[PDB]
Amino acid sequence: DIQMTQSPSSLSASVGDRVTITCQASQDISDYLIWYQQKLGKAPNLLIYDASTLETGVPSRFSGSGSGTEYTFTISSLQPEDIATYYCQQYDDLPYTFGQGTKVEIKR
Repeated sequence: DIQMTQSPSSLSASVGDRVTITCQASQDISDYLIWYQQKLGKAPNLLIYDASTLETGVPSRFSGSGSGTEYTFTISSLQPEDIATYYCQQYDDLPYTFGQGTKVEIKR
């Protein structure tokens, strides 16, 4: 019932470039937003929870800001091993819903 709108659907940048992705929730989700990275053929991995808190082992080039309804995810410097599909998910209320995902690629 909480709808997540994520943007863009895909983007191609260069290694080193900054990447910004956003999620807007149809309602105040009190910081309960999580960002995952899903590489090809693998399950999603948790990078950030509570909207801004990185998980252990996660590079610092990854970060997440936002509050209430608008949330953003930044990759300060794109690395080739960052190619994947990123998704936001609110866990404020069931059913936990995902944004449509943003596929990120390295232009060449």
